[PDB]
Amino acid sequence: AMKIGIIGVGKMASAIIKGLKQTPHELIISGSSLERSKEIAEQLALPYAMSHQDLIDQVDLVILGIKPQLFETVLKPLHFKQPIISMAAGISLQRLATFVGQDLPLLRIMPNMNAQILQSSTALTGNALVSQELQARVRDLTDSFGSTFDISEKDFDTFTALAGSSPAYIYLFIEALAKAGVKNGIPKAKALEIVTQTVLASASNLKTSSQSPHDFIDAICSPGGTTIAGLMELERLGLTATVSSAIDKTIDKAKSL
Amino acid sequence: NAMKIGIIGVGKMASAIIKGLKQTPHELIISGSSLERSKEIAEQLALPYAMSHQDLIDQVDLVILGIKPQLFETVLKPLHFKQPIISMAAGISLQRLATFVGQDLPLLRIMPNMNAQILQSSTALTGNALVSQELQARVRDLTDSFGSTFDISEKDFDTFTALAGSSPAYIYLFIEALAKAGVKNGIPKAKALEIVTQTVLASASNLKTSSQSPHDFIDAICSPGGTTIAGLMELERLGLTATVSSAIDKTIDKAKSL
Amino acid sequence: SNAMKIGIIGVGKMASAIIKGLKQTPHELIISGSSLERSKEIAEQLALPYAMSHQDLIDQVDLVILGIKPQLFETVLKPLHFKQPIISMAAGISLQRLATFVGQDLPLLRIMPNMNAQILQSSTALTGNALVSQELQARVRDLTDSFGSTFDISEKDFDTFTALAGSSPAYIYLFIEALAKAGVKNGIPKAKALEIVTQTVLASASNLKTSSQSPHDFIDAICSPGGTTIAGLMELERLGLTATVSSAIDKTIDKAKSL
Amino acid sequence: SNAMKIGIIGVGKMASAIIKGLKQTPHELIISGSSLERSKEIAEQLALPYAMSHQDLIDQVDLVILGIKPQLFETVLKPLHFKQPIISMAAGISLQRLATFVGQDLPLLRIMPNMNAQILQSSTALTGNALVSQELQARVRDLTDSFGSTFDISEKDFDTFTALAGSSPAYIYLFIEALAKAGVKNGIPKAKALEIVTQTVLASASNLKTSSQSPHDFIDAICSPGGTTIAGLMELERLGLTATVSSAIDKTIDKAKSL
Ligand code: PRO
Ligand code: PRO
Ligand code: PRO
Ligand code: PRO
Ligand code: PRO
Ligand code: PRO
Ligand code: PRO
Ligand code: PRO
Ligand code: NA
Ligand code: NA
Ligand code: NA
Ligand code: NA
Repeated sequence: AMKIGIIGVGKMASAIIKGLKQTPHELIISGSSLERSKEIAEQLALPYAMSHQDLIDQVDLVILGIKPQLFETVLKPLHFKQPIISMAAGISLQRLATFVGQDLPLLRIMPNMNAQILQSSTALTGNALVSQELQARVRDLTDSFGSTFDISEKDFDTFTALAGSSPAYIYLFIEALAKAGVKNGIPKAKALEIVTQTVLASASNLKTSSQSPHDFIDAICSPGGTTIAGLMELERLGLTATVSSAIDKTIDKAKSL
Repeated sequence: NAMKIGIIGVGKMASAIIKGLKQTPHELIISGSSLERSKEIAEQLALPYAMSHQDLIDQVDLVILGIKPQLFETVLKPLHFKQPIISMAAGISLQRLATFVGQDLPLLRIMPNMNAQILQSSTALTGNALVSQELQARVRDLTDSFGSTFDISEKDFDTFTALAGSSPAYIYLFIEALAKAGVKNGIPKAKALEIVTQTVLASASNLKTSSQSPHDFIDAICSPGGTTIAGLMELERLGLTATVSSAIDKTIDKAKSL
Repeated sequence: SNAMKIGIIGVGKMASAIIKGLKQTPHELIISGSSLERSKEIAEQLALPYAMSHQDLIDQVDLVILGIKPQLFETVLKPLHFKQPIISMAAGISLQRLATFVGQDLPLLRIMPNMNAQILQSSTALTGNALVSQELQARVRDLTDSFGSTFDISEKDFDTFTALAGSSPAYIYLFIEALAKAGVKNGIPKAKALEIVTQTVLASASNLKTSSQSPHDFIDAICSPGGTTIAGLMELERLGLTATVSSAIDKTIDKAKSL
Repeated sequence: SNAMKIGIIGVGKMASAIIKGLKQTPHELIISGSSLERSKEIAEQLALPYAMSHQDLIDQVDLVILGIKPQLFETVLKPLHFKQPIISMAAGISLQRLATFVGQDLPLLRIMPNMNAQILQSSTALTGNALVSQELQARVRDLTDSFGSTFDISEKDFDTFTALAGSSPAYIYLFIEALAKAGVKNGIPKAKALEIVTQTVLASASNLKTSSQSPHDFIDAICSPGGTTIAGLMELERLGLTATVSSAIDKTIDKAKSL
């Protein structure tokens, strides 16, 4: 039952703590100021530390919940002495070692906001210093707020797009369907209820089936019907290309960070 | 209080609601396009068949129509109905149905979707002037057997057809597009599909139980100077929302024309 | 005998293409061109008898096949007096309309063949009016089976079939030519580029035909992750290949409807 | 005997597809997966011997075929010690690069097959380095001829061939699926729409193959003036079918180049 410290606590880091609370481990947090630390510690019902170093001094494992562009500034004056888990997009384990040390085991995760309901899809990977013992204990941590995917580091930026960023794309999609409902006479809340329930069921039906999404499309598209009319419209306007180009842009950005 | 329910025409959609119907106390019987088809689907479904549509009509408390909208006029006019009828067909009004079957029948429309297969359809229900408070409740019990039921007015049925009946296909094309982007970028199709399907399911579930709007979540996920806002502005640039909305418009136009 | 006499009024490219198949049947054939001069000319090319006029043809024949274009039906048919079942191959003209030109007392049939009739591999739709008996339709199916395969298609689906089977060979050729031209752009001689793609098209279609896998199933198989195929496929998506084809089929069908 | 022992390192979809053809040869086959577990698993599926490791495979075999993806060549090959001619099927990796991974003392060959190897109708390019004798190339051609046809293609043309023959089946499938989907839109069941178009695609390509006419010659033949085909063809032009295909081939080739 180790002691875990979280440096930087924004929305992603907060979403993860709910799940970490259901582990046997003891937790402590450290924010961007002492006042911010207290604020967040209050709403999570967890202790906080007097500084990042004070956190580092008492803790067996550190989780970094700060944004990637703050890594160099925030991390360089600190002296780490335990394994570190980064959740940051774009920053390689090699680059992290440059900031914190060549003598530490380092892990990356890529969770998403679904950690809020303990249903994150989280990628996990570690550097050469990560024993199978340590990787296992971290996997136990990630499994506490959803599922875990053994993902080689070269695939992290893609996974960031497919799983970390995609909930927002999924929400834009649902929102577009609901807005189309409003355009055509159905109240927003009601359209959103219908659409969300349909998304949920469709995804569950796919999960438990051996059929492909394209097999399902075939079943739903009655000849001369309404679905095939709308599907050909989605083809005309480039639905697939649009999603793919957005994914590419997500990945480009991850790379340049 | 147990009915005999007869199904005329059994396509993919009619087959999909059968599972739910089988969990009801009611007795069921079917009739396809020929006698040969009738026995093939009786075999497939472990349900008794009638010798004809009229034979079915003559012995049944309630009729569900599973035939395609384009076949209504041809198949229904020769027949003599003697009980409440449920149509699941896109784009055919109860008024228009009444001209096919009689002005003396209680008539209901439903709009289900393929998720009836897992008993998780989102189904619209409405009835004509001749449906009692009590009959619509009896039918709501039917539709609840294969998912959820929405009491929506008939003027809204074409929009509901797009939002719930057709949209699983649009959802699947979206899922497939995310997964193909994974393949393009070096992730095996099976794996890519597992990740995104799980993310879609969790995202929808979080939305449902949260008080936050879709746009509220987008704000939370879009870290300043991050990856999500980059991809989000690309979706804006290429017209994700306009594209979806135009597709729904086309779906509705088609329903109107049917 | 089982042999009947078959007369063909108007012989363009499509009518010529089915002749070869009709020659492999037990039947006697005779033709009639747009003029007596045209008739002799093409009777020579095909090695077949000609008639002195359409009505002369009609007076001796057991079955008429019309090879004239849809636009000429009214002009050419109305003056004639028909006495036997007629087969039309024209796009966009219903059996109901044909009967108004030709008579309400005749068995009438529609076919929709394609240029692959040339090598006896047409994909041909077949339908008949209420006057066509089972025996007659089977006799006509035997005719259509002589230059390809035959599909029992409802008349309401004829315009769509026209697009999918009658017009699509041209669309398939354009697509094949596009791939070969892309080979030329990138350093491969036209002839060699056409040999490679045509062979790949043939093999791919046979594979599809004998498999239980869908086209999309095959696409998943071929698209190695991070590979060359998925890159080309996403470019097809970006530029709207599927939308383009579907829009072209809609225009084909709109045309069939307005004819 | 004339029988040699052939070992396959890495067996994905493409390597599996050529196995069937290799079984119809007189040679002895052995495989090696990405792990000992994977090896046993797939040796069962194919009914073939497996090796305990890639090097174990190498030590007993007369010829190695590589079925691993281009991205893994460096990682997987460098630790191994090869002792025999090697055939690579990987897109975008030159014989020069392969020799830097594997040795300057080996005969090395490249092939570019496609998934039609499944029905023994691959369109397969073949080339060899300076170390490959006439006897060896002929022996390898015999191997490739077992699962399709074989083209003698210069290495400088391999990326283009990859697009025209290796990746294009997926593009052909998308095009076929587009036509069938257009049939669904317009009232024809998917299965039936796919049967009609696939048959038309097959027949059209055979017609082209055995004819002296160009694709464009055929297009002229099919496009009846004021007809349905020319309407659909001008819509193909408007929406840029040819440009789309060619652009997709360029992206395929760019990808091959960057691999
Ligand atoms: O909701 C419906 O009516 C359609 C019919 C086929 C698939 N679902
Ligand atoms: O495509 C159609 O026409 C039916 C009705 C909605 C879902 N499937
Ligand atoms: O996975 C992450 O790191 C991002 C941060 C905000 C939403 N989820
Ligand atoms: O937008 C970003 O940068 C973080 C990482 C994925 C989702 N939220
Ligand atoms: O030629 C090749 O190598 C590819 C691999 C998957 C499908 N065919
Ligand atoms: O997509 C790829 O990379 C492999 C090589 C050509 C066909 N399949
Ligand atoms: O089916 C037809 O009628 C057309 C005429 C020229 C080419 N094939
Ligand atoms: O283009 C046309 O009108 C004829 C009919 C289909 C093929 N050729
Ligand atoms: Na980066
Ligand atoms: Na309507
Ligand atoms: Na017409
Ligand atoms: Na390359």
